[PDB]
Amino acid sequence: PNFSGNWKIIRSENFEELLKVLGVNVMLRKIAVAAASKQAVEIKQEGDTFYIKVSTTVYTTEINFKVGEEFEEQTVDGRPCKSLVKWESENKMVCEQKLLKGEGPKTSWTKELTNDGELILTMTADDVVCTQVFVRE
Ligand SMILES: *C/C=C(C)/C=C/C=C(C)/C=C/C1=C(C)CCCC1(C)C
Repeated sequence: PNFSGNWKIIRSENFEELLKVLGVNVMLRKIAVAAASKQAVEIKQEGDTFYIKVSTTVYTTEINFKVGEEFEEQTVDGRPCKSLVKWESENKMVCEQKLLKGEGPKTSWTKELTNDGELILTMTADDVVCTQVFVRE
């Protein structure tokens, strides 16, 4: 359905704990938590092809993928990874990531459109799950 839209964050939970698992030191975690509270997500969806632009005050990144086809992006802490997205249901998809180089926590993400019109993003590193909730602009 309708992932397409301009989304603004209303809630961000456990993001600091996620970055801590990923090795980010305390001062940068605090500043990253602050940046995340200004997160905006623009999505264009055509069938199972997605164009996604995630931005904060000073940074913007574009994620392009097709469900079921491997692509390359970065982990939350900025390491290059190979990613693969699959549907889990009508309006939820799940992305598994694999580091291109080296070792690290096992990371993934999910994107879900709820019946109440919220977009829920989850980001995971090992046992720690960050949940972010967005509404349409
Ligand atoms: C479908 C939506 C997706 C896959 C959103 C991904 C979002 C990110 C990779 C956000 C990353 C951020 C940081 C790594 C620190 C700066 C603040 C964020 C939350 C924009």
